[PDB]
Amino acid sequence: QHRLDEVRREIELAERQYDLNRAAELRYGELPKLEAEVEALSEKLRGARFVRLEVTEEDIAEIVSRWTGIPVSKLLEG
Amino acid sequence: ERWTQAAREALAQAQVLAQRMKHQAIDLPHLWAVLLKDERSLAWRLLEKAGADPKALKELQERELARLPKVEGAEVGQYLTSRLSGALNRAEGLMEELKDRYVAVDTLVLALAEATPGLPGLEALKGALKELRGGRTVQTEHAESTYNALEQYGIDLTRLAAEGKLDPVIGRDEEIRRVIQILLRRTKNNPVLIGEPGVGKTAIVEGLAQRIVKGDVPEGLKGKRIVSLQMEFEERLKAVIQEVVQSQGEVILFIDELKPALARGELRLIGATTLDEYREIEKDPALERRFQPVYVDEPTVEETISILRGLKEKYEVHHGVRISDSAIIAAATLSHRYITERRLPDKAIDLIDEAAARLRMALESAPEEIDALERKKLQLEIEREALKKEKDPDSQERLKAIEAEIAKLTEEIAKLRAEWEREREILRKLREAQHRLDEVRREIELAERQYDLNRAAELRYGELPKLEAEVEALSEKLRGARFVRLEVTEEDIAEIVSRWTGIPVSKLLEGEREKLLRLEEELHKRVVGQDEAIRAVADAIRRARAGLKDPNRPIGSFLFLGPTGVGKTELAKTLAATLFDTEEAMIRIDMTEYMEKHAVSRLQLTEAVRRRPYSVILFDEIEKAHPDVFNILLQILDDGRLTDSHGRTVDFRNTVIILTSNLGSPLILEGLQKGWPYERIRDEVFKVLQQHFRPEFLNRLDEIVVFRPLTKEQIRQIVEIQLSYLRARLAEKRISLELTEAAKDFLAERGYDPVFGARPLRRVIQRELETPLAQKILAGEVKEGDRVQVDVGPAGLVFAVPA
Amino acid sequence: GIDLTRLAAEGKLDPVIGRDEEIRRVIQILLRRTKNNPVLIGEPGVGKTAIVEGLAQRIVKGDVPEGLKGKRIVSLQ
Ligand SMILES: Nc1ncnc2c1ncn2[C@@H]1O[C@H](COP(=O)(O)OP(=O)(O)NP(=O)(O)O)[C@@H](O)[C@H]1O
Ligand SMILES: Nc1ncnc2c1ncn2[C@@H]1O[C@H](COP(=O)(O)OP(=O)(O)NP(=O)(O)O)[C@@H](O)[C@H]1O
Ligand SMILES: Nc1ncnc2c1ncn2[C@@H]1O[C@H](COP(=O)(O)OP(=O)(O)NP(=O)(O)O)[C@@H](O)[C@H]1O
Ligand SMILES: [Pt+2]
Ligand SMILES: [Pt+2]
Ligand SMILES: [Pt+2]
Ligand SMILES: [Pt+2]
Ligand SMILES: [Pt+2]
Ligand SMILES: [Pt+2]
Ligand SMILES: [Pt+2]
Ligand SMILES: [Pt+2]
Repeated sequence: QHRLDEVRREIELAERQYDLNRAAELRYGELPKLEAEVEALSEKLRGARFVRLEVTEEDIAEIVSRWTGIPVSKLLEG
Repeated sequence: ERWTQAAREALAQAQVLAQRMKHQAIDLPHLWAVLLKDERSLAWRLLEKAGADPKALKELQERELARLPKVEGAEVGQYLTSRLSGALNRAEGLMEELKDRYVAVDTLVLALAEATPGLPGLEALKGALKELRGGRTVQTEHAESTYNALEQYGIDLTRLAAEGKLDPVIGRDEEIRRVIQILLRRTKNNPVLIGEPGVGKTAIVEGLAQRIVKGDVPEGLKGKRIVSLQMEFEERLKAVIQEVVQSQGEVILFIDELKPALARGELRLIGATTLDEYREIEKDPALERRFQPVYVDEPTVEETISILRGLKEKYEVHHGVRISDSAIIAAATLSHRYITERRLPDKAIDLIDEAAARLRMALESAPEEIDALERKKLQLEIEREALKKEKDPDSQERLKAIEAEIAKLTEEIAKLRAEWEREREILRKLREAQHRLDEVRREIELAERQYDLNRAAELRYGELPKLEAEVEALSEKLRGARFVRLEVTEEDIAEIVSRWTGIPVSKLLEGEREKLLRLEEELHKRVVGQDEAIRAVADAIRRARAGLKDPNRPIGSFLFLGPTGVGKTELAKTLAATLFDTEEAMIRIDMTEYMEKHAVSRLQLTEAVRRRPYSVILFDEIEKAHPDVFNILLQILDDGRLTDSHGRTVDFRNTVIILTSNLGSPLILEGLQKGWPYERIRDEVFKVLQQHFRPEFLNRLDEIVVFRPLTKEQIRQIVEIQLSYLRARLAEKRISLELTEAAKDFLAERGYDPVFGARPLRRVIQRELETPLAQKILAGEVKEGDRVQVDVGPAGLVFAVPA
Repeated sequence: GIDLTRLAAEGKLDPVIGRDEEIRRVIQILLRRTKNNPVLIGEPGVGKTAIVEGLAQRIVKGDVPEGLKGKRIVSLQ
């Protein structure tokens, strides 16, 4: 994730004005490998023993319920 | 050319002093007396910083003035003492010993310092002078020996005018002249400008400023200087006020929005404030006894148009744009008719400035076609990279190659891009010209002051001619621009106007003329039937404009008679919208409620009208009103004006007055059943009216329209137009709504009622159709884009989503 | 003072999104001759500063028209 953000900081560092010919240009099609790893990887990480990673509605609804009342409704109830 | 304004004014000051005290020879003591005003006075600072105490100097100097012989008429300020002249000329010799191109006030102090026995020598003097700033003498902006309370807390408008910094005030001869007058009246010489925000009060003042600099102003103000004060606080305030009096009326103070100073007739002041803000000051006699109100009324559209045309130059110079007269007229008209907030002078300009600014970014921004090609490329681009993946040297190769090929489009991305810079070039040039032409205008005017006809000559004739043709040349050189438009037009105006209101489609497009002619159409798009009503109202309004009626009356006044819920309020609403581009232009007075202190509760009316001149005013059940109201009303119908509680009358000349009642309803209906001649009905109904309304009233009515019952067809037609909003509101979800004639008929049926009219229709359509349709949508039966089919059933409507 | 346009240059600023209209309006105002000093009026937390720093980023990208193309925005402290 850190290797991808800095790169997104560099792709704009070239299209901004200079050296668009060198690297920054269109590694835009080779980087999905990262977006391919972080996924097939997180999937792997999905488990127990505190592999905590995903932040979901329940999580949100909970901290929200903590300031109000009952996720059973806040959430569920559509 | 001469001496810097500073020193220049100092001399005039001394001169006027000589006169005041009735002296014959303008000697040094005079110059001292005026130079040594405050501890803050430069002459004081520089002198004290060199070893001598100014106070004693000023003290002893005034003593001499007091010991001077009193001459008379042609002997007053008769000449300059040898000493003074000598020093004055010696000041020039010093302005040379210093790169300073002019003779500043400090260099003048040295001279006098030399010329006067008992105080510091040039050694310590030039020192002190130097030890202050250490700069040169060439002031125009942010430059001026700022040690004076006025220079330190006030903007010299007469100076900005002198240098030609102030914008052209135009079209206010009276007000100005009036002020010119009041500024010479002994009793009350301090004129205060009373007016609404945005009307151009300040303009009047700065306008006056310009005249003074041109000598356009009479005697007694010919050399005056106007200083605008811009606010321990009182510590400095006093330092200012007490410094203006020492100038001896040679400096007029202008307070944008102190009493004892006036209690000496030594503090000449020009004010500016709100109405009541002046009425509050109309509570302290010490003031209102020496103040002369000058109510600056909001300019008219024509005037506003003139004013805009005045600044036309200036603005388009700064935006490097071209503001067509067309756009100017729009800015004035559209604002005066649909911008309820600010008042004319201002808002009209803001519109133009807002317009130009907008368009200016557009010009200096990348065109459309380019941005277009920019994407089309990136499209094929991402395809390339993704097209050169997985081998398959037969289907991805030829493509990968002919892809880069098609990527040749990059040529246009440069060709057009060249045609753009090309235009921008022409443009960068034109903007320059405008700048010259502007500089050249200040240039000339500056000559028609120094009388240096020399310069002024070649400028006005030769210079201005070319520049004016050069710019007009390039302007025209862009009559065609695939990527440029230096013009500011109505659309541009209408747009920024629409941005503050609603729909450019109308704001723009439709002109009063076009609008008034299609009036009957527009109205019928929302009001079914009641043709007689529409025509009458339409004709009245048309007859209104065109100028065939007393200007001191409402655009049109009517009395809607007939059944209930068959058009009246609708037409009133629709009229407001179609005529004034918004249903917000309506103002209702549910008379059936104002049965108490009515009169008082409307001077509310005046206010609504006050803020929205162009509006429809609807009075429900007029007969229920009490004689008291009819007076306010009648007063509207005549002279088209009204005096509110406070006093300031409100203008109703731009309003349409609709009055409803059911007085003739029964008889009107009866006349329709027995089917007797319309004329027989109108006359029969009129008699009734003559029994509840003062003839003065019935006679001042533009028309007495009679609404009639609706026909089954109309009712259906209403159902249709009623459905429209539903269709529309649903369209936001791509949902279509097709109904059976049976369904429509049903609604028409349940919707209309003999006594209630088409009032029920809404509730009905709501319950019979909307409620059910709602449940289906929430339940999911009706999704996005579906084409809901509605047909009749045993006791209501039924829905069906096609397969 | 913090130089926003600087941070925007080095991709230091957070990606401000969805406020083109407000930015454009700010841009427009700066070009005016009568009133060129735009003030952002809004409730706390709405993203007023984002509008500004958003504008900052555009300047660094040349996304802004002429006359501001090279300008530098400094947030007084
Ligand atoms: N007679 C005029 N000729 C040219 N421009 C004018 C004129 N009157 C007003 N304006 C313009 O309108 C704006 C406000 O003018 P101003 O004279 O200050 O009026 P105001 O009603 O006093 N507002 P304020 O001083 O802010 O309370 C400025 O942009 C002026 O240039
Ligand atoms: N001629 C018409 N064309 C279109 N809609 C109409 C027409 N006449 C009546 N209506 C409908 O009926 C309702 C009120 O019509 P309107 O002409 O304002 O009557 P009314 O006299 O003002 N009723 P009220 O103010 O309740 O006593 C609205 O829902 C209209 O849509
Ligand atoms: N358009 C945006 N893009 C990204 N983050 C935003 C955006 N708008 C607001 N925020 C977030 O909101 C917080 C404040 O943003 P900021 O631009 O300083 O707005 P503000 O409303 O002006 N705050 P304040 O000065 O306290 O009234 C930060 O945590 C931001 O992440
Ligand atoms: Pt005196
Ligand atoms: Pt002289
Ligand atoms: Pt724009
Ligand atoms: Pt052409
Ligand atoms: Pt209304
Ligand atoms: Pt009433
Ligand atoms: Pt009543
Ligand atoms: Pt832009």
